[PDB]
Amino acid sequence: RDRFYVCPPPSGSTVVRLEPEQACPEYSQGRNFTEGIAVLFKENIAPHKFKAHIYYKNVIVTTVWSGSTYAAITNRFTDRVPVPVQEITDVIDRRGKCVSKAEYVRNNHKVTAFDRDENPVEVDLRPSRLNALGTRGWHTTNDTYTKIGAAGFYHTGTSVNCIVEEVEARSVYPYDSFALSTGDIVYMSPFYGLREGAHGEHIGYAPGRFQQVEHYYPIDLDSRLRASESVTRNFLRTPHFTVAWDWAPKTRRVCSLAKWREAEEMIRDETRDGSFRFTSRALGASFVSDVTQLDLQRVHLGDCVLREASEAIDAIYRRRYNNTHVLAGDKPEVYLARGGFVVAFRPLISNEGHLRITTGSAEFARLQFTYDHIQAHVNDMLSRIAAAWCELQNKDRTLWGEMSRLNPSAVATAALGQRVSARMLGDVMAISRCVEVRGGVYVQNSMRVPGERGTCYSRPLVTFEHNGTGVIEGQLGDDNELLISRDLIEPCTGNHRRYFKLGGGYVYYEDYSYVRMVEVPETISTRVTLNLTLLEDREFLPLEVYTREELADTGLLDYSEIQRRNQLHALK
Amino acid sequence: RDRFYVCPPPSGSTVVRLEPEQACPEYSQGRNFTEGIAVLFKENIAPHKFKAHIYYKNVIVTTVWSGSTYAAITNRFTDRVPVPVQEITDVIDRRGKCVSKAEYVRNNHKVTAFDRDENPVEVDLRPSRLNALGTRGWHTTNDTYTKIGAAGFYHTGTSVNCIVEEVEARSVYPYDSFALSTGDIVYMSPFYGLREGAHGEHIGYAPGRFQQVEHYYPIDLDSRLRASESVTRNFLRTPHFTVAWDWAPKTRRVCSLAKWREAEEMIRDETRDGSFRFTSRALGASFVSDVTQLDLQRVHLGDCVLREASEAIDAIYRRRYNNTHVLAGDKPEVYLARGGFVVAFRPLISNEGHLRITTGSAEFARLQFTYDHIQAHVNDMLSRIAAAWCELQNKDRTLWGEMSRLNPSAVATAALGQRVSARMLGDVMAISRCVEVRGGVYVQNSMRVPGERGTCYSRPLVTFEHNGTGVIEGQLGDDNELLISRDLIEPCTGNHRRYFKLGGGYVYYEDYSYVRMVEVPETISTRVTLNLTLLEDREFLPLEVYTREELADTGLLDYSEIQRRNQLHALK
Amino acid sequence: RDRFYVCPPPSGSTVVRLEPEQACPEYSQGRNFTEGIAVLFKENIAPHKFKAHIYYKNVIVTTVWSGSTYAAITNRFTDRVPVPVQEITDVIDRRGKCVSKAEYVRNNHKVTAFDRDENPVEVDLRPSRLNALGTRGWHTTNDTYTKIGAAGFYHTGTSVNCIVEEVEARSVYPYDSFALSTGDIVYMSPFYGLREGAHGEHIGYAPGRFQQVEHYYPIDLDSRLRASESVTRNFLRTPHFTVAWDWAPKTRRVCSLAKWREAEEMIRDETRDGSFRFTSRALGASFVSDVTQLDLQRVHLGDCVLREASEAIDAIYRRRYNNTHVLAGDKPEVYLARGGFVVAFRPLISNEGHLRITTGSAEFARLQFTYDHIQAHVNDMLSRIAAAWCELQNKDRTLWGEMSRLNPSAVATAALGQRVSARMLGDVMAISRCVEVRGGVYVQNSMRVPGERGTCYSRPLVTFEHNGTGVIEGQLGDDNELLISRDLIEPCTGNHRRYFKLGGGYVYYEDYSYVRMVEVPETISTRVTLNLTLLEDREFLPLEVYTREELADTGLLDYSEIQRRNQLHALK
Repeated sequence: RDRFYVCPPPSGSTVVRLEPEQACPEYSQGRNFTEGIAVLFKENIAPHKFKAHIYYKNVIVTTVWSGSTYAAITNRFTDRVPVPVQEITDVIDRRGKCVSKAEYVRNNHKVTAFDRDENPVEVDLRPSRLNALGTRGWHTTNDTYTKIGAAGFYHTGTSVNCIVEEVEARSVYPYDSFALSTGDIVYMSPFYGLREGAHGEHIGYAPGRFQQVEHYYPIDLDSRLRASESVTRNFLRTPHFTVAWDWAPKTRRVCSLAKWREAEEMIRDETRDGSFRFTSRALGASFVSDVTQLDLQRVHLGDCVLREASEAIDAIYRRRYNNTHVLAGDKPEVYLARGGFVVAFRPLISNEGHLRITTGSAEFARLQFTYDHIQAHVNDMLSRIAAAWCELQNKDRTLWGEMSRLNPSAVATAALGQRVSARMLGDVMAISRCVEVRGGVYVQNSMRVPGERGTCYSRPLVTFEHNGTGVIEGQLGDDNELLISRDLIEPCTGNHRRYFKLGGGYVYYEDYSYVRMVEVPETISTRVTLNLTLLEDREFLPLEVYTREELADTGLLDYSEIQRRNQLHALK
Repeated sequence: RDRFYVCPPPSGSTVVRLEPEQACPEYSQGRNFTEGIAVLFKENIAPHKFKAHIYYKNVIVTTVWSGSTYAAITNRFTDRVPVPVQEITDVIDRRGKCVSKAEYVRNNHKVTAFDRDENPVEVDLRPSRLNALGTRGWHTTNDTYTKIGAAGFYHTGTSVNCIVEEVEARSVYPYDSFALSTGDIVYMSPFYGLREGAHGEHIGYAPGRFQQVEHYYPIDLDSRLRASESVTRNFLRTPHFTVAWDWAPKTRRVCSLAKWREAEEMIRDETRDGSFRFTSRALGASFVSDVTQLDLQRVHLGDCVLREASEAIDAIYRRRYNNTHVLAGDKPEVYLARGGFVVAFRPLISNEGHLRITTGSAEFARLQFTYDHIQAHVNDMLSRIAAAWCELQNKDRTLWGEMSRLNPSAVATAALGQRVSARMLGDVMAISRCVEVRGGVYVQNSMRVPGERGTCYSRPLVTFEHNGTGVIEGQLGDDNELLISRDLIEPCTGNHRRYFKLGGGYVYYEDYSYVRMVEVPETISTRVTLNLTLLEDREFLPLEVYTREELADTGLLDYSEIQRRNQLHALK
Repeated sequence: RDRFYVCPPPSGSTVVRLEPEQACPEYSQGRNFTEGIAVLFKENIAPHKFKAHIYYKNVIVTTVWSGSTYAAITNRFTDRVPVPVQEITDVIDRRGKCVSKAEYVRNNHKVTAFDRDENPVEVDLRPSRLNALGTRGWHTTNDTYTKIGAAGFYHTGTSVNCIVEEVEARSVYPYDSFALSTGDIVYMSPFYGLREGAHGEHIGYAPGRFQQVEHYYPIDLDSRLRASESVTRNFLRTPHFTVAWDWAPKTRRVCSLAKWREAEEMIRDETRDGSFRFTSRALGASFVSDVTQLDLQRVHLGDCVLREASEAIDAIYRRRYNNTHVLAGDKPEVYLARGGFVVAFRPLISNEGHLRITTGSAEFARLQFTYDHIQAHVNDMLSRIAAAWCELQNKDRTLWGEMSRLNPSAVATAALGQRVSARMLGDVMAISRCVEVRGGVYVQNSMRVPGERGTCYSRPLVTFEHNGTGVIEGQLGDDNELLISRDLIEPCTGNHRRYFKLGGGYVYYEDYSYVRMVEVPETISTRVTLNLTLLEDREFLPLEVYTREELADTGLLDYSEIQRRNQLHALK
């Protein structure tokens, strides 16, 4: 049951016009780009690894007690002993042998020891047995001298094993000490020398123990050779051994940074208060930096950057671009991106202080990229929709001005969302409200004009009442509008069926006479449908591949769990 | 070649009306928020670190054999020995000296030893040499006594070094034992005492070894001092040394949780079956919890939470809000978020059991946030589009009712997507189909009415055939509709050019006479364009900064790789 | 101030028509799916852990010097010694005792030792004390024999402790050696045997040391038992102990892969150059693989896959699907997904070479999923919008053809975006431009026709000038169009107010006479509004829960930091 309406004639009391076309939203100028090739450098967490050699003699003095039926070991004193630098160069290198005696200082006292307690003779250096992921080694003896029995007392045997070993060395920042595959820590920089500016490294020893030998040629101790190309060799004489390694300039062996990824399709994009954004589609990562370059000089040991960067970058240019684009500037540009990454970037042109800790994750970089990508897209495509909508609104207004001629009251009603009565005062609209009536309205069976044959009424005659208890003669208009003056008249026609609107239902008229009240179960739609649905809630539960527990348990031995045990020998 | 159509007069057989305006989709009420300040706590994986002191005497009994030309070490027996608590307090503390003799029990036998094998005299405690990231230490001697020669036999020397060392201590959960910078594991809780409820900690020793000293004043052993403010000192007497550290209540030194991040702009939002969602724009993370608070009491050692939370939160309130907002409640609220994070949250008001394992990642938290953010946006803006579309469909229907007067057949055709013939029965539409004809249709050169001068035909005369082999006289209507009755007549005019539609092409008429068949290569469009493009496939390849291999190799020494080696002395 | 326009009569010089309806964009066929159940397998980084037993005798030979007032330990030589296999089986197993003497070879010499230096008697194996997370153990003695004094010389004591220990064993890839809870590395495969194809494992020993005992029954050494079900027992005789463990086939104990996650709602989807995409809503991860299955045979030790996969999968089918769906094929399908994950997938049907390194992250998998999800949605819903827009443009054209009858010039102007003059030549449009005039245009006070009473002019009379200095008589049209011929005439009416458009403002006329120049501050809009807003910039700052620093510091002891210290005994 929808309302009935009487529409008083619109006087020029209120005058309105049709809202004119509006200015339609523009987009943005489209971001400025800079194509190019970039290399990403992380903080170098890796230790410095070099090869080295150990020379030590293996002093074991065992004392046995022989008796009636048995022999028993009362003692076994092992101790390692340093082979002198000359003994290395003049005997082990030159001849491949080693003196079977070790004259060393222990407890600030010059002492000695003899293999088999016999006389000092030079012995051949034989290889070891072998392996299970183990390096090279050499020794002089296969056994350790002990006591020849004859029941009675305690004889004390003395063996001496001359050992040369290939060992892998390891120094971590700041490299003022290193360590050997054998567990032994050397309290000095592997870059210490006597050269230009080496002397300025760290030594934890008396300078007599340290000694450098230039133009050394590293003899290989199996199948001999020297061979080509000489080395400056470092010798350190410790209380328990001697170590020899190849000295080289610090600045050339280690870097604080380390090449991580290359990016052939790298894109830089500046927006807002000075901020570059390096993004790689291949990687799937975005890197926000400043616009100011990194003064690479403010980095302790960062020379490998420009080196290895110029290298890779050029390698790719040869490999992908050299017939289409050209390098920009001479050197590549260098920026400190967020999260401790270093970006060396050289732009592509078509022929037409403190040190950095890299987060062990670049998760932000990819979350950036991903959001930055979608955001870009939906913003573009929604701006396109916003623009078309306005253009469509702009064009549709030509249809509405035309209709405000034939029917300015219907226009005005739609626009205002309420039933108004309107009509044109030339180029403008005069407007008034519409007042409700009750359901107490009655229709008449006759539509034929009494006073005249031939001319009938077009639309039904009604007697509607101001309230629900009166009478006024008028006729029916469109959309339940009750008119007053009864001058909607047409000539009579044969074959005359008519339907008219009344509240909710309709009314039928055959041959200008009332008949019945109809339904309208049949409809017709000019509507274009648009079923959008919502994006659903998702639940991101914690997903780790490896927990930290598992990550620690990977090792064969746990030094904490073993000391934890071996101590409890308040026991077994 | 599109079709021709004959449209039989629409009788009231089928009656339809124009589908009325529809109810337009509303949005959601807009989510309810709760601004505020939050602190995030992770599971504390860090060990408990305290300072401590070691007191031990260094017993080395060496035996030498002197001879003709040499001396040789036959043995060297080192062993560490505990300094008694009284010797600490009465000699080392009080005087700064140490007895050069060590009376200890070994093999369940009271034994002793003398430095230089001489008489017990009190010796000054001198500092050590120094450093390379090494703490403080003290000793009494710089050398170790050995044998004075005179060729002949085996003399046995005995040295004793009194050593006090500053050591860094480390206890991990559940702290029922700790360990020292020197490698030594103490099988007891660092919180064990004799106080109120300490006695209930773990000891792996006989109570005689343990001893507490209240109102101790920690003398500093270089440049002396006691000094201000006393300590309850713990003394443990081990077989190889004595350790002294500061006892303090367990509940006050360690927590199971640990402050991770603060969030000044934290937002909580409840939706669906009881679920809060803490999100920080700064962080870039979302944290789903329950609505029930965490009973912090069900956590073993979780007191640092409310402490350090109330601290930071307040610090920020002073720093950002105290003139605009106000704290809510008294205490902050506490929730267990997904992934083992603890959220202490105190809302902002404008003046107007078991323990937790924190995932070593919060990746879910940020993936949540990111999806939760976009989803929010596209859902809003697509609902806005959906709403406007319906409102636009609602308003456009006023244009379609108007047109169903001038031309109800064109309306009805568009709506139904097929060629229908329709016309108004008052307020309703009567509808019929349209039937095809063949291409075998012919046009006539004349458009002039024969029977009358002055009046011509408006639209061309055609003789169309029901099939492709007949004849019926009719004339041409719009859009290739073939009419029947030939009464589309107008007065004749000079300057008369006309084009009419025929299949695909058109037909020209000059001065009411046939001429030729034209093309129409010129078009005009009322269309608003909308070029949307699709979002492209992206490929997220695995991107790790550091592999686990590199992550293990960071250490200077690998206890597994060294034992792996030292054992192979089935060798060198 | 907008322009005035004169519109020359449109001749047939330019003829155009209204652009016809266009073909509307279709969607895609909707992707093809394959529901099912999947299990995810990662690379197994875990070591192989088995139980084992150690048998060794504890030889400590101490030598004391007794004197006047004291006794002093001059030496203490500990050494571990292997218990023979027969002694294990015939004494320790059978009887639960152990001979108080150890006949071992040391320095390639058969030697012996006696507890208390007395005669060999069999002694009972007692339990140890206990614990602090420590396993079982047994020994024979609680003390170590030393010297009975009587002042004078150096007596040498000899104790021997028989020890059996329960130890936890650990082998890592490739398991050609293992290690014990006690720190001891055994250089041999735990799967070595003498069986079919075991003999082919690694041994670093002489075969005499190795010995296998079939149908062994593992006696438990406290409260005895054998008991049920026999074992093939391995015995290795090392220089310092004996180890016994249970041999079993290698292929059955270890796998190179390891079950990680299960997925009940797993979805596979093929698109483009052969690529599956396994996605789980629960997990929140997507896994791109090839279409070719993984030949599981090309994997060293990958048998646990099909085992444990068929297990879980079936368990779930019973648990969720068995009344709705059915398994597909017999065996499950197996694919190598990106990032080193293995996917075993068995489809669901409604009743109707080299080895793999798994990245310690699956971050790509979830970033994939997340982007892949949104991309899917916005692409769908934007295609829906694109489709409706075209359908709406298609239907609206029926309104524009109707209007090109009543007003073809207004249509043509909107469409062309410029002021044109047009009119119908039957079924086609003739078109011309419109030429500007100046603001120098004048309106006349009179609207009454002089020559006739009764008939007035409808729209104002103007004298507009080609330039800004002429005269031509015409009248005013719509939208500031200046006409020429003055034949817009109507009968005169009482109650006559009129507004007309002039540049920007309007002009009022009462009773067919000029009055004033009005404003139009009242407007009316047929516009549907659409306020879209943009998605805002987000900043993803680096967010780590635990830095690698913290991750290393978790351990009680650092073997690198302790050796680092203990060495500096160039000191204290």
